[PDB]
Amino acid sequence: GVKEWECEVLSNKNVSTFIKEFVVKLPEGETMNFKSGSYAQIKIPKYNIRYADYDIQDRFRGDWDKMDAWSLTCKNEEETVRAYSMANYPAEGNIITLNVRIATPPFDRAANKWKAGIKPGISSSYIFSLKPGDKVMMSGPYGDFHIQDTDAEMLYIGGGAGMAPLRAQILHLFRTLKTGRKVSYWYGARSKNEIFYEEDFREIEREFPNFKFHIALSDPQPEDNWTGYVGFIHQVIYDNYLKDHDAPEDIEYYMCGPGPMANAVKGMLENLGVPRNMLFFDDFG
Ligand SMILES: Cc1cc2nc3c(=O)[nH]c(=O)nc-3n(C[C@H](O)[C@H](O)[C@H](O)COP(=O)(O)OP(=O)(O)OC[C@H]3O[C@@H](n4cnc5c(N)ncnc54)[C@H](O)[C@@H]3O)c2cc1C
Repeated sequence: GVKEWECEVLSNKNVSTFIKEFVVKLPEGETMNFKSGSYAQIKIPKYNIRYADYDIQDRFRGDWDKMDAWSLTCKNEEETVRAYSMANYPAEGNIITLNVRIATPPFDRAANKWKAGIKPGISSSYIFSLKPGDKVMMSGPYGDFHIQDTDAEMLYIGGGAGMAPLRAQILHLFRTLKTGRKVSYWYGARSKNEIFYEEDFREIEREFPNFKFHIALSDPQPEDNWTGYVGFIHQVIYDNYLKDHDAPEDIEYYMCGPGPMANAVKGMLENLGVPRNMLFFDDFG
């Protein structure tokens, strides 16, 4: 039993192909005190929705056409609660920003459809239907995933909607603390179109020599005209930075992203002789 507001939705626009930037506001003069990397919880009610009702911009709708995502529907028959990480820094109290990955079902290559009779994500699917002016019930903060009090080097590894916690921590580190720690953020996206929040970080690195941001694309598309790093995030990170680093084991690793990306990083660190307690992982489950 924890703190709960009803919030108005300011903005639910697509920020990549499958991540909406979901922005809600607390009642006037209300505020959520949280530490960066904590998460909140949305009440998802009973409901019904067709994916054909979703608002997607010209440049993101392309993959939805390909996969026939517009044909999906989702019925939720029991009220529930779901976790989403805060993506803005704690200095903004009543405009909470979230990053929501729409949980499409598995794609059954055998019939070239989605695996039949499997429901999409009852929570992500509801949030995606939300529009400016709507109301959501939200509680927080929760969670333990926080910056360590050290002078240590930090290396951030993000993937997918795992942007949320890192960005909150990195924004806190540089916009409010104005830290002197050395900090790199390596974010992996499938292609150029799927990057977001880039300028936020280009700004920071222009003000702080001690911060670097690198993007690595796993499946770059011809239209990207892509001159930068390419491949798996852990491969990119190891190939360029770590391999030649004097002491990888003195670094704190903050990562958030999907199971494959995390596990492949874990296995990499392990061989590299980095001890488990130097890795801080926020598990989206
Ligand atoms: C601490 C924490 C923080 C988190 N922060 C974020 C965040 O900041 N942003 C974010 O996007 N997510 C975050 N997550 C994940 C998020 O909470 C949800 O898990 C995510 O939104 C998907 O849940 P859902 O209700 O939308 O889908 P669910 O109904 O939970 O289903 C998830 C997926 O499973 C599939 N599925 C359902 N049944 C089957 C089946 N029978 N066989 C095969 N597949 C099936 C669905 O198609 C769907 O793709 C966080 C999780 C935790 C624990």
